[PDB]
Amino acid sequence: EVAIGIDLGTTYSCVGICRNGVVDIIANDQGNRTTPSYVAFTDTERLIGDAAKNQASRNPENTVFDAKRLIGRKFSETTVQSDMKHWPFTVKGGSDGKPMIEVSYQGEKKTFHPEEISSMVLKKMKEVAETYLGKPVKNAVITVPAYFNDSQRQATKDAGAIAGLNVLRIINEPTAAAIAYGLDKKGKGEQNILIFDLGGGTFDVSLLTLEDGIFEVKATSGDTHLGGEDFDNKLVNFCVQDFKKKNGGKDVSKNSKSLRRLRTQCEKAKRVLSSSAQATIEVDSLFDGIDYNVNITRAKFEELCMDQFRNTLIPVEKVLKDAKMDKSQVHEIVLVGGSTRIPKIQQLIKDFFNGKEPCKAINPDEAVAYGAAVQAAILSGDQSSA
Ligand SMILES: Nc1ncnc2c1ncn2[C@@H]1O[C@H](COP(=O)(O)OP(N)(=O)O)[C@@H](O)[C@H]1O
Ligand SMILES: [Cl-]
Ligand SMILES: [Cl-]
Repeated sequence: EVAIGIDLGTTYSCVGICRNGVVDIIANDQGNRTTPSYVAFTDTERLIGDAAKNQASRNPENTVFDAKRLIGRKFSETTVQSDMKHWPFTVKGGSDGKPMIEVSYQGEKKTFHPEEISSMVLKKMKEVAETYLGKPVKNAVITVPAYFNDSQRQATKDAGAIAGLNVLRIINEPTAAAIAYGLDKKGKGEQNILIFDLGGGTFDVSLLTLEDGIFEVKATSGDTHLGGEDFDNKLVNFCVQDFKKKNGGKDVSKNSKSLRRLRTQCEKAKRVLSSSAQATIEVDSLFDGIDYNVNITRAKFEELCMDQFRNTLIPVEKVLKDAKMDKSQVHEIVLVGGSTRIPKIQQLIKDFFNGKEPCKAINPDEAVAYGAAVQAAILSGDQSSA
C-alpha cells in the first residue's frame, strides 16, 4: 500500500509521502528535512547521513560520498578519472570494469560497488519514512538526472532493490520538480517549463514541454562540476589568502584537516549570507594553534563568485537554443537545489527572464522528492493530488 518518493541526490537525499493529496517531506532523527548522501565506516560502526558527514574530516579515507558520480559507470570512463582527484577515499576498477570503493570497517578492508553505497543511503531514507509512519514501507519512486543513461538508471533501480524497496518507477529529476508544482494539471495547452537545478555539486538546466498531462524533456544542459561546493571553495581560497596576510605568509592549504575544518565554516557562512548581509567565519586553532576569524559581507561573497553565478545563465541560453525557442516562451521557471536560495542567483535568473518571478514556493532542495512522492501516490492508485 504505502509508497514514498525519494530524491537520491549527489550530496543530499530527501524522502516524501503524498497522502490525501498533501505531501509531507519527512525529517530524519536530527530534525533535518534532507540527509547527506554519505556513508562512513569506523572501527565499530557503519554511519549513514548526518552522522557520516559529521565525522568526515576525522575519517576521510573511510567516509564515502559522490557515489552518484560512479553509479552505473565503468571505472575506465573519463568522468571517473577526472572526478577521483576530489575523493579522499580509494576507488579501484574490478575485473568486471565496475568501480570498487575501498574502505576499512572494523579493522578489515572492505569493497563496495557504487550501487551498494547508494543502497545504504536509500535504506536510511526508507527508515526515515518508516519511523515517521510507524509502519514498514516497500514501494518507492526514485529520481535520477534526465541525462542518466540506461546503465546509470538500472544501477539506481538495483540500489533500491538492495535497500528492500520495490521500485515502482525511476523518473527524471526535472520532471519530478515540475510535477511537484502541479504544472501537469494547472491551466491547459502547451507549457514550456525551465527547471534550474543548482545543488551541492551539479548544475542542471532542463527545458520541458507539457501538453495534455504529458511531460517531455526537450533539451538539457549544465555543468556536472558547478554547485554549492564550488562557492564554498571560493570562500576557502579567500580565507587561505587572508590567513597568509594576517600570519606572515603561513599556508593553511598545506594541512588537509585545516582546509576541511575551514570549508565546514565557509559553507555555514554562505548559508547565513542567503538571509543576512554579513556572516563570520571562525575556526579556533585552525593551523599552528592560530585562531582564525573574518567577517564576510554578502557583497564580498557575490564578488568572489561573480563569474560562477553569471555563468549559470550560459546553460540556460544553450537549452533555449537547442530547443529552438525564445526566453519569452518560457511559462514557468522552477528553482530546484539548495544553492537556488542564494539571492544573487535568484536575481540573475529573474533579470534574464525579463522580470518573471521563478516558482520557489517549495523548498528547492525538497521539490524533487515532493514530485517523486506525488508520482508514487499516483502509481499506487491514489488520485487525491489531482
Ligand atoms: N540557504 C542556503 N544558501 C546557500 N546555499 C545553500 C543553502 N541551503 C543549502 N545550500 C546548499 O545546497 C547544496 C545542497 O543542495 P541540495 O539540493 O540539497 O543537494 P543535492 N544532492 O541535490 O546536491 C549545498 O551546497 C548547500 O550549501
Ligand atoms: Cl501512498
Ligand atoms: Cl503520520
